Amino acid sequence: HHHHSQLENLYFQGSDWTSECDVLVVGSGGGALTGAYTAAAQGLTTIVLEKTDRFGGTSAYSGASIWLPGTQVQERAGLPDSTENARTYLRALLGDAESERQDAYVETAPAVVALLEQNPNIEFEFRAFPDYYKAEGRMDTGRSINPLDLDPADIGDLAGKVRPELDQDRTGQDHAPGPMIGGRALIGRLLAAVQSTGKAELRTESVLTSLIVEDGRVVGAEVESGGETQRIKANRGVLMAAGGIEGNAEMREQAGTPGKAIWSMGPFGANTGDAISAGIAVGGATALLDQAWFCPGVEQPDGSAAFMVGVRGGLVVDSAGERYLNESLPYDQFGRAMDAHDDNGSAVPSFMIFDSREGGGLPAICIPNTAPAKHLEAGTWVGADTLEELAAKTGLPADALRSTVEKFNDAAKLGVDEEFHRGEDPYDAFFCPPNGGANAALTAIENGPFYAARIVLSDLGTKGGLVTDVNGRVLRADGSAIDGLYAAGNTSASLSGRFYPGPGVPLGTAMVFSYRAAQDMAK
Ligand SMILES: Cc1cc2nc3c(=O)[nH]c(=O)nc-3n(C[C@H](O)[C@H](O)[C@H](O)COP(=O)(O)OP(=O)(O)OC[C@H]3O[C@@H](n4cnc5c(N)ncnc54)[C@H](O)[C@@H]3O)c2cc1C
Ligand SMILES: CC(=O)OCC(=O)[C@@]1(O)[C@H](C)C[C@@H]2[C@@H]3CCC4=CC(=O)CC[C@]4(C)[C@@]34O[C@H]4C[C@@]21C
Repeated sequence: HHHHSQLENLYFQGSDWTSECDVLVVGSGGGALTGAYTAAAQGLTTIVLEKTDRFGGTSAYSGASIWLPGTQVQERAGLPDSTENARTYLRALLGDAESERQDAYVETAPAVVALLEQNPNIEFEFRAFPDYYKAEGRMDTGRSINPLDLDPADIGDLAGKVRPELDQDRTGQDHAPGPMIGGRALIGRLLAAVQSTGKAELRTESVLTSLIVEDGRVVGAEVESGGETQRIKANRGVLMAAGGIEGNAEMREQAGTPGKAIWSMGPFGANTGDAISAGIAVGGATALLDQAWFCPGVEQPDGSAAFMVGVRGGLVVDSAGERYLNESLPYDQFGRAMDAHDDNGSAVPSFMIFDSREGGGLPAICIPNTAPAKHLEAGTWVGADTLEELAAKTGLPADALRSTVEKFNDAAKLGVDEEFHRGEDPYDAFFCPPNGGANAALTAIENGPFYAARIVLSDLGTKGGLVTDVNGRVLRADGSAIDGLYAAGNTSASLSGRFYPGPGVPLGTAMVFSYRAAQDMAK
């Protein structure tokens, strides 16, 4: 499959519609299902198309922190926050560029949440996770909401259809004993809500192939399910929330997107730009394709990565064995700083230096979390009883590494990182449990043996794609809208530009613009 557009007159030379619906939704992420619910709940027949054999995609893998501020959820917690406070934070970071979509995101949040919580399968709650930048309107505790843990039993036959967490999915496993949490809860509840409307069809192994145009309006889509080809009519429109280009190496090389497909934490084979491609075909503009939701990734034996989040020890060096960033930085800034510092391989990979403080464990949350033994067997990590020998085994300058570590250890005993101010932020301190020092983020690495872990530039999906308006309408280069086509999530170029403002902005933008697209289609 390439994603070439059909004219209906052309297809009318032999074929005819194999199905029909008011709202066709391509994908089954947070956005897709939120747009599907918005449409089905108010009477529009909806068909949801999931390419793989599991609903949720990267949204299922997520922790389902959602940046929808100023809502009834934050009020129940008595949060010192408001729609206007949130608007200020976004303006202070992104500027006036895309200010209309900024306004729409922050202004629509409450309505999205009111509608979804109204369903008996959906309820959210505030959970503390700090916003990620020092700027007016920042929330040091955060303002993001999560779905409640869900007993799989409460959604029947939909639980087995939800994509399992990364610690199970990249190892041929299903959901474990632990109840549906984070992204698994988000998708389980939204599938249940969407089903409960009695106006929606949920399909797996149904792949978008081409949009169908008639007189320059999108009227439906070519789909591939069970060997054969289907032509699905869409009376009001098609919503494309099938993710980004994260799994398509060629589209990334072309755009100049840093990182690699094999490093992305998107489900292997799922998000390959199918929708973005299909949208360009029918005349859609694109932006920001070189941009991603970046994160450090712990390189794996199989050459893929694990999301490294909530760092609470060690330090990181370039190929010169010298710290170049605040290891406790939020993951998108961490990653962008690796990219900036890279002189043809000096920083990608970087090397995370740690000791036996965590009995051989890397002092951070790795998702998924491979056993140290497997890393050491494979040579992604390296271990030694001395820094001299560790530098030998890793090809790091031994004089430099040893200076870097003596200097870091000095700052740990002092309590301040003169070079990179590590631990001096509410995010940095959020993951650090108090030790016996003056700074919980700085812990001396003098306990043997010492380990070196290769860190690459991973991602949580791309954020470049089709240009959209405040209603998720796909636009041509001239600014005109392509009637019948709407895009959201990572299929749509982020209003957030080169910024990850705080936890849940991906799912948050996805859910608001998916919702707004349905509202537009309701007309
Ligand atoms: C471990 C982890 C934690 C994260 N935590 C959070 C968090 O807490 N909060 C947050 O906001 N973000 C978080 N993120 C990021 C977030 O998961 C993604 O950026 C977001 O879910 C992207 O949603 P999407 O709709 O763009 O993609 P997805 O959720 O992946 O949805 C895309 C779906 O479309 C399907 N699809 C693709 N092509 C086609 C086609 N042609 N036809 C039909 N279907 C197709 C795919 O199979 C997939 O099922 C996290 C990421 C990871 C890896
Ligand atoms: C799972 C459990 O029992 O507790 C462990 C945890 O806290 C998690 O693993 C949860 C699965 C969600 C949580 C957070 C939620 C907020 C968030 C939103 C984003 O968009 C990016 C990802 C983060 C920063 C998140 O770090 C991931 C993963 C952790 C740390």
